[PDB]
Amino acid sequence: NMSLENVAFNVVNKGHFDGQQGEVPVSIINNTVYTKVDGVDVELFENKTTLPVNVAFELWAKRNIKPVPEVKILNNLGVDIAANTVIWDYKRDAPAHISTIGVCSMTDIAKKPTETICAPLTVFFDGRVDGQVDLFRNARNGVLITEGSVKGLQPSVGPKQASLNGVTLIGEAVKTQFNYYKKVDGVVQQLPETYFTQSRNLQEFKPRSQMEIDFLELAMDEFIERYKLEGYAFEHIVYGDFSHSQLGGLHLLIGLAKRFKESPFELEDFIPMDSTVKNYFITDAQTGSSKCVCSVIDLLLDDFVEIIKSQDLSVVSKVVKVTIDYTEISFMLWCKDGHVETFYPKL
Amino acid sequence: NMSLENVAFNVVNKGHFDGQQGEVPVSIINNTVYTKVDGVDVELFENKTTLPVNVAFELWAKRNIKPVPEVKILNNLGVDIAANTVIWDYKRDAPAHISTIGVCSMTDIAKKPTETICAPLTVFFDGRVDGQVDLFRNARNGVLITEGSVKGLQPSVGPKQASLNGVTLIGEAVKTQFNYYKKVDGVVQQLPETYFTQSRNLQEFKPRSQMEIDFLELAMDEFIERYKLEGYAFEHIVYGDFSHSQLGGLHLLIGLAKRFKESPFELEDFIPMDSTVKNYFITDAQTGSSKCVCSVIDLLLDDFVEIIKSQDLSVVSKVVKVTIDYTEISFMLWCKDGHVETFYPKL
Amino acid sequence: NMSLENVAFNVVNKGHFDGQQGEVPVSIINNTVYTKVDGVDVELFENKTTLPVNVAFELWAKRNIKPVPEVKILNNLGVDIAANTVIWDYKRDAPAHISTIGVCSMTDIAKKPTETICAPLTVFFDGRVDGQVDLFRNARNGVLITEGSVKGLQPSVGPKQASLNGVTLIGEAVKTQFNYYKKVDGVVQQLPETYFTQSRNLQEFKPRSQMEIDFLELAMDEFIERYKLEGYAFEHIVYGDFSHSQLGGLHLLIGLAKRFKESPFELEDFIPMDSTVKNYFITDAQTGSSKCVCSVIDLLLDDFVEIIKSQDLSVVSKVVKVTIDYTEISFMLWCKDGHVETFYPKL
Amino acid sequence: NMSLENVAFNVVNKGHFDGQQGEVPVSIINNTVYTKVDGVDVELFENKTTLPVNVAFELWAKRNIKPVPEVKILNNLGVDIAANTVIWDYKRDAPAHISTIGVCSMTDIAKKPTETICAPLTVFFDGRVDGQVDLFRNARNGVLITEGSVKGLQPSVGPKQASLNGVTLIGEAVKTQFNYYKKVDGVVQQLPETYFTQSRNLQEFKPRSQMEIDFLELAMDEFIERYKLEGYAFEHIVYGDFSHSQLGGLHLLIGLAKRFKESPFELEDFIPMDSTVKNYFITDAQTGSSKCVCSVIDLLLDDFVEIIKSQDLSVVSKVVKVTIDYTEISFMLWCKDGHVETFYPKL
Amino acid sequence: NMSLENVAFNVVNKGHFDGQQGEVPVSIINNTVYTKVDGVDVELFENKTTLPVNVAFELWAKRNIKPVPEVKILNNLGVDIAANTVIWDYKRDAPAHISTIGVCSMTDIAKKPTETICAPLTVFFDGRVDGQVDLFRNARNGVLITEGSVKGLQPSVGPKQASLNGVTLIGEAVKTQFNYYKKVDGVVQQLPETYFTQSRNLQEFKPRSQMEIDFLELAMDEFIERYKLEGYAFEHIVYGDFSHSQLGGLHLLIGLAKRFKESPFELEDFIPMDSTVKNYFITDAQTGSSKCVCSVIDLLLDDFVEIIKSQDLSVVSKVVKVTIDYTEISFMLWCKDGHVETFYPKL
Repeated sequence: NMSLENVAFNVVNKGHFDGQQGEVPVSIINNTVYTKVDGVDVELFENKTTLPVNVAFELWAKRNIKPVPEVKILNNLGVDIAANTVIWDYKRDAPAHISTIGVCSMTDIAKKPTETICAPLTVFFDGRVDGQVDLFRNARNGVLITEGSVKGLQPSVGPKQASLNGVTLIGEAVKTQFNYYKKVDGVVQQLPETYFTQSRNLQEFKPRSQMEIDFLELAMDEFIERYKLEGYAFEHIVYGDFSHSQLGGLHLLIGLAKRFKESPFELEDFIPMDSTVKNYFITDAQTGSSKCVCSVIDLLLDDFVEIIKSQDLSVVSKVVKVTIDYTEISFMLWCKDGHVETFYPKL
Repeated sequence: NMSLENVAFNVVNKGHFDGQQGEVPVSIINNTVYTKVDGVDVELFENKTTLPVNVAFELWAKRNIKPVPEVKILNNLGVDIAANTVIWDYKRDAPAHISTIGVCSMTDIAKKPTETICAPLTVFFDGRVDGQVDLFRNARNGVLITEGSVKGLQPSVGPKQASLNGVTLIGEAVKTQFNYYKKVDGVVQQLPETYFTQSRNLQEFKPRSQMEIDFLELAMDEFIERYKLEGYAFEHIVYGDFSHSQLGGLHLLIGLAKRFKESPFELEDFIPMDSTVKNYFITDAQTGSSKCVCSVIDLLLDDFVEIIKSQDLSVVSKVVKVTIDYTEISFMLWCKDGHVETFYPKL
Repeated sequence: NMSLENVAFNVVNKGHFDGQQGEVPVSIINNTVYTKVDGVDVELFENKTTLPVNVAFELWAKRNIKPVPEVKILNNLGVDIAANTVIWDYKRDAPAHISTIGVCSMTDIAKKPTETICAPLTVFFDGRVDGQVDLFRNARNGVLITEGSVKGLQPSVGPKQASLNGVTLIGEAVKTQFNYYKKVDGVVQQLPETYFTQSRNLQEFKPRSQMEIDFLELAMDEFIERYKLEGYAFEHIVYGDFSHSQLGGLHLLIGLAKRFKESPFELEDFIPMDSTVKNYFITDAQTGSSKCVCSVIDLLLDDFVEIIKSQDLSVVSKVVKVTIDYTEISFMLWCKDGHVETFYPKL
Repeated sequence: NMSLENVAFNVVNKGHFDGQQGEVPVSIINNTVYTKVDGVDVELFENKTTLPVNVAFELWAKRNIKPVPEVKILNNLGVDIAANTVIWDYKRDAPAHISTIGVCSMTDIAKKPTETICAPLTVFFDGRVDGQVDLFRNARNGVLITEGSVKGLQPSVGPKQASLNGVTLIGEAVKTQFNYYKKVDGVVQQLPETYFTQSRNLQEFKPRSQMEIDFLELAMDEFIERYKLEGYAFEHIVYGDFSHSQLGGLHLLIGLAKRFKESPFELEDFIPMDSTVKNYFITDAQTGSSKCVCSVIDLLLDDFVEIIKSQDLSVVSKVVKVTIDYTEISFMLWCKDGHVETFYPKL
Repeated sequence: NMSLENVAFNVVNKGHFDGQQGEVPVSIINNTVYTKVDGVDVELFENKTTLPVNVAFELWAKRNIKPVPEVKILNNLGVDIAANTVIWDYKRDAPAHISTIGVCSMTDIAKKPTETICAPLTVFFDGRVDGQVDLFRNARNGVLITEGSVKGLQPSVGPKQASLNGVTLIGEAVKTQFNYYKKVDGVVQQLPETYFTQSRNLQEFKPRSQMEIDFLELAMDEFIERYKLEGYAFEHIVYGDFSHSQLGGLHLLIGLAKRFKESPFELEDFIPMDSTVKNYFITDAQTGSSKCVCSVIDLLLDDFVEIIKSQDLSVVSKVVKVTIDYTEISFMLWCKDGHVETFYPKL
């Protein structure tokens, strides 16, 4: 059954744990796993987790290598544990959940989710696995994803992108958009209307709408003129203000990407994890403008336009709730004389 | 007052220590600081210093987040300690000074620089902080920086660039050029005439003079012809010689940048720190030419021209002293028959 | 003689160990070596090996800084130890061999290869060093490299590239192609006909033949038409198939380089070492196609064409042996109705 | 500087650092220093300090092997650093002082005490070493020990015992009683008329007076009668109360020794260091009585009798300062109806 | 190879590795091996060796639990490695040998001693195991122990005592006296006529002869009289001098045992390993006499009397070679006027 040397055999021969028989010699020094190859030791894994090195090594080998939802999605849905699989958080380089079910003896709380210890927990079920749809039908609290329809259950469509081996992508040779289902205390839940973040990054940013194409290809004055955005303070919120010591606005990722192609800047991710809203310590190299906590979100520009245009601007300041990635994101809206001053999210 | 959990609260909520009240749960494993977020541990800080992890974590959170002089400047001025702040050396990923004054209990030698323990040390004072100019007037040995004039003190103007959160830049939304002052044994010192290095890097090198623009845009034969530099061995010193096994010359950073755009090469910084002269183990990928110790300095090309043209060339070899970044840099000048052979600095 | 502080003196002053006299203060914390510079500690070396930090630090300082064969070459020839030098494996960031001869007291099994302990081992000799050719003539088992001819020994010509300080290159200011010789049990061996891998990488890939230039500059249909490669399944083997969940083929490095310029992808080197065949866990960002174990080899495209055209295609599946880098590489050849289906190597 | 391997050579060949020349192979793993003895590694030093392993090993090797004052004596005199020697704290298994003077390059703030940086520090001088008395006269702050009189210096006779290699004892083949002198800001200070602790331990404990001899053999009631100790709470202060959950009194070490021979108990030294007054968490194995903080001190019984009998019993609670080991010890004095209730020291 | 979890299973269920099948959950943290016992982690092995934690744990589990020779015996015979077993050095808490033969894949240089790589190594064979005597005949270098005679092999009778699980004793329910044989380069060597050390320790010490019985009960003067030891410096060599600062003589263990019962003292084993002659840094608790290097050996008193009485006292200083534990021990012999002054062993 279980064996450290057998786990390393699979990694060496199959790139991951594939249930194959065999053993290779291993050495444990510090938080690193080595193996002997022609008389020399070769590093296989460096433990960046809070778990023992041999345990964390086992879970990483048994990680899910299929398209899975991003961890922030699972977090916003309150997933506590997965059923007979391991979700690897590549943002944290660690397992997404503390315990396991029928995966690793050191972390297993149960062999099956049918066991009594799993009832209060929100177990994640994968409909692509045989028998897991019915396990969800018998689970007290759980979350389920499927590719197609499910009889007797009104689905909730997720985002276009999913994580495959740490790579977030919109699948073309594989399906990445799932139907979502959730039960709480044996009662199926009606998932709310939500926006979805795009999970893009600066180095490889690509526009996904004609408005996003126009935003990047055109100038600030023309873009505001084309889409009639006067009074909404896009210069501050999206384009960002760099004239002063403290950086102004710059809360949309597409705004950061437009600047990065022309002027570099430093982003310090002082909370390195997968979350819908990301906070950064930013310093602009060209001007010297900086801000300690700059909340950034990767919303589609069209969706962001709809949100800010759907608000009341008669109050100097108030808190705005927006359901994004199935979680309720709080926004700070500042207005003066019927026009927007700033509008930023909070974590 | 002090608290590890309170320090992490500020980092999580404010990106740094901002004196706010609150606590978050933390874990110390190896040289890393974690915190719990929705039941999982998230890395906040990895100790790359020789100090205890919790102490180094505290100093990094309390680091100075305003434009500060680069560490090499402070080193050349003999700064031993800073007054009620922490200068973070991003080149070393560690505090620039061993002890502190009124910052961290574990490293504090004093609460104020007025205390008797601070008299022999060269304390760094920031004139932008209230009351620190007069503290410098009462300090026995110290260094002071200001933005404007100071009554009764003849200032010394520093370089255009300063470090902001590890980013060296010439500020446009903030001031980065300061006036410099120094006292030794209660006696104000007259700072010497000095050149200043430019603190640029290869990936983002930008010319800062028409001569530098001509150097990068033109060829070697034309550049020497335009600025009449025959007999000074710029082909060796600046452009570099790659025909032989040992690399020849290549001691100016602008020379490295011109090559890097056309041919890649490997630079091994065997002394990773902030210093006016940087020594590298270089290996040219295209040709195979290499040199163990290649001293490199980032001087403005015009300033470098003035220096080498201001020397006597009648001796085969001698040592040349040049005041750069307020420190006296030794150069090796080799000549033959009234013409320069090579001219390189030493660390 | 030997001294930790003296070794660090050479590194600081000469970039490596140069047998110079002097000492500097050092600190050992975790797997890292520091030294004091103006009262602060500066990191000199981080031990990424399975050896003690001070020992590994000594061997790294005494590493060979001349053009040396790549480790995979030495591995395929069965080199167990080097004579009075240290070969540093930059792929593993560790010594290429466990023990040493006359280098470090902690790892020395002998002072000279003439000693009785060295007879069974395959000792690597460098003909560029004085007296090492005759030592090879007296060694029982050994490997030798030279630049020119050797009297009484029929040479075997190696590859054009060699490793210089971790930089694999074809030397232009230095010679990188050597003559190879090997003795087993006092008997000179006749080295077999072998192909050689090119040791290129994706970021800096350059074609080395007109066929390689045509492969990158032209389309798939035209390239197959120009070089008449119908029925050999280059679309699968070289260009790669991304239409399905599992990635198809893509076993030649030049195929990866052509894709990388247009579409990015993730390569996970789960066995980080120098080997003729490299296995990767690949995930294509654009399509989502992936494969756990994708064997890749960097053969010249012309050589690869010659190999696959020199095979019999009448069997559904068989194992093909090819001598590459002096080792016998096993290939899997799949055919159907006289045409190639796939052809990939194994490690 | 110097050589780590040379330090290890002296240890194996001289038991300590004797300045002899020679070197041996050394391995540094974890916080442990090993050496190769005929192929196998032998542990030489387990670093239990807060300093780097190689540094602390050098300081432990250079520890003072002559009879030296106990660390509690030096601390009570405000000693900050030693002159050209290392005082080893065996009860902490660590150096008694942070920095050094002319001992170890890593910890040296100076090579000689006359250096300007040593002025504000109370430097410890050993008069038994040549030139150290004159260095004391030059020093601004310092403490001096001698075996005889110094010209014009008013001596302070210290305790009979001293520490020889972690062993506290009255020297018979050596002199363990010294004259003590102290300077504060260039001014000699008269040391106070003080008591001294006996520095005995629990398991090996010998009485040093007829009263102490009587205390161990006489019953509680008959001992109080012979020495007229009615109304002084000796039963509580010295004998101890075990009838209640919180342990009553028991603050003299000789009282602990008398009980330990009769009944065992546990002592938790939650502050493991050498100090005049020691605090212990004590649990009695027979009764179950316990106290979280029990202040204990090893005074001669005759001294404690003389001390407690010179007090005024007309106050309900009084703070009493007593000079012991050159420092003021504060006592709590509870009385009722002209009789002592309890009288315990405080740390 | 095999399984780390299987090794831990045998330890908890058999006290050691018994080859049984089964597995238990294991955690590796620091250099400690834990296992889960009803939810909690129980420490199983603290790695005190220079090998990886998992490797050393496997070797300790596979240690030889039969009576084996003491490590000082094997070292004195030049034993480099063991045949299909592990000898545990309990005085080092580490394997007695670096590599293994058919024991652990990580440390195995070979599976069987007949392999060609084991030829230049002195392999230890246990004649009590089937086939090991024949493997000794095939071996080029080796050492063999047996309980009885071997055909045609001239035996060497070893000491009465052996080590059973770190316990040295004379076997009563087992045989601890073996015949010893040795081969050097295929040639059997006659082992020298030797003495043997008694391998007793200080706290638990029993005399083994009437002379030793008399030594412990008789006074110094009356014991020398009964055994006619005038002019042989027994008072210095065996009894020891405490009147001076440097400790005089004291080189026989039975002399140490006689003093320890009367007065305690400290022994610093600065080279903690098993060897025929042990060096200690000694400090006497009563007098204060001390010596940095005090050579001690545990010989029977009758043997030492026989040895010292067969010497020639007509030389001021002489080096004396004595065969003890199959190795030559060098002695310093100082004499004056035909009388012994001191006679101490050297390590």
